[PDB]
Amino acid sequence: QIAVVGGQSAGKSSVLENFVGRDFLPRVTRRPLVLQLITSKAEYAEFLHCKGKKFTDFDEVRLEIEAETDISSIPINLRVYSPHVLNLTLIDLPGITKVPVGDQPPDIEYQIREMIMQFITRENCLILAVTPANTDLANSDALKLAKEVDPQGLRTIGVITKLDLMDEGTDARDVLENKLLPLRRGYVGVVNRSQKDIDGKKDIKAAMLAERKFFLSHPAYRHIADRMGTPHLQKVLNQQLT
Amino acid sequence: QIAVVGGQSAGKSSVLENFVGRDFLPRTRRPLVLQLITSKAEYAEFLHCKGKKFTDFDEVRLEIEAETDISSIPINLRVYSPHVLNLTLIDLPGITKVPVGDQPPDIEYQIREMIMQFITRENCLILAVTPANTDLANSDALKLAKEVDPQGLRTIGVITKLDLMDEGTDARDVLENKLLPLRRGYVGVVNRSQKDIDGKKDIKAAMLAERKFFLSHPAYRHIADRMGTPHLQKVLNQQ
Ligand SMILES: Nc1nc2c(ncn2[C@@H]2O[C@H](COP(=O)(O)OP(=O)(O)O)[C@@H](O)[C@H]2O)c(=O)[nH]1
Ligand SMILES: Nc1nc2c(ncn2[C@@H]2O[C@H](COP(=O)(O)OP(=O)(O)O)[C@@H](O)[C@H]2O)c(=O)[nH]1
Repeated sequence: QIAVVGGQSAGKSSVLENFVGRDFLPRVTRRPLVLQLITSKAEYAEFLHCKGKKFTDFDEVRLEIEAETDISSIPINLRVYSPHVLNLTLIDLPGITKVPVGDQPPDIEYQIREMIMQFITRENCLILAVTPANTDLANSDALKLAKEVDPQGLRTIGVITKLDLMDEGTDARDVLENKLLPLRRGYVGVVNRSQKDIDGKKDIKAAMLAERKFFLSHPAYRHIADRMGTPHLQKVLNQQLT
Repeated sequence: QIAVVGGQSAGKSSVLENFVGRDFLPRTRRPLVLQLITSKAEYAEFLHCKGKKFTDFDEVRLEIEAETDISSIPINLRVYSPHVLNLTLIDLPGITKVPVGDQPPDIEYQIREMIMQFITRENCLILAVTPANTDLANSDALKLAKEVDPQGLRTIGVITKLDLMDEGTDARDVLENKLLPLRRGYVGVVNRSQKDIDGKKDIKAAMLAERKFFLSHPAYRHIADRMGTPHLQKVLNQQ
């Protein structure tokens, strides 16, 4: 199992969608989603609670995730069979917050922390510490929770998103070179679709080429471009289980 | 007094430079007590250098750097200027969550305790600083401000990096006090970027770009007279 841990809007769901090749997640996560990816000739999806029913429409998978959510600790089990995926089990976890919004409980931070802790305390669970690049890495809730249960970094891979959203005159070179805050497995830089790209109905195919172009064109990341991007992250997660 | 609270790199020190009207801070370890005094003559005074009047703000930066070397004892600085209002600012170190290099393992809680020393004081106005390119529900500043001021009686929300927001996004619901309502509402600011600091861009030029940003933004246009740092200075003055 691979748990996606980070603050709210870190880019966790976008990472999962890139691994599928189809848009199927709602845009926020209230329950943990156990997403099993299975390499198959036939492309379809099925829910644990929705036995027998196969889904060929990924918009209907999203509506079913939305229907089942309507925070809670009981997980939603989803299996996607696809020729484009690897054999990996990922857990979409709700994002860590600090202040409750609307009719949310006041201890929501400590409930989401408790929920994540049930998954990441297990020795065979690999932690994907997702942190946006346009935030200070020392302030990462993802790294703090990962160091708590895994101090040595034996099962921690740092994920740096929103690298295209960094302020002019800055880069995350020292972070991505594993220098500012070293991890045993290091960091993998990713560039997901912006809010505009999603509303503009941009493909996951067009996202990956723009992502590869970004790392090859950036002067601060060009020298490490083959250690970057979502395909390399999928490769590293596969290389451990295989 | 006014305590500037946030996570690291939130844009706290930038507020102090916009209030002063001159770039003067090195690029927080120790707290900074910046007392602003409206004066005809423009100069800066340090308590430890009792007597010396500083006229070169690049020499004020060199002294802040030299005196700093985390600790709770603050560097006390007075800035006499015709463009400032009679206010005291507490530039508190930004809270982090993971120790970097030789920093103590309990650094986060060490910073929190030091911030708590100031924000537990009843006649201390809390300036909750949150960048716009981060989710407001994740605000370290707002959590800490709500821990000592649950009613929001002495909390003013400050939103930085509105120019760094993703394409197809805005903080209108935040600045309209709808997402996370605060009694005293929110003030949006546009500070010097990292290129602007490196390129030594003037504060006057940065305050002019901040003004044109709110006047131009189709999502902040209607509230432009409630936005910007000169308005934030005016709000902290009235109180
Ligand atoms: N520009 C840019 N936007 C991103 C990136 N990753 C996520 N986003 C945007 O940030 C918001 C949050 O992304 P999401 O994956 O839903 O975050 P989650 O709550 O952690 O699952 C969405 O509006 C995304 O379009 C990125 O790498 N670059
Ligand atoms: N583009 C942009 N950059 C900002 C803004 N506010 C702060 N920054 C940058 O963010 C970094 C941290 O700013 P700083 O004032 O030192 O934050 P502090 O550590 O909280 O005191 C600096 O490189 C600033 O240039 C803003 O509104 N817009």
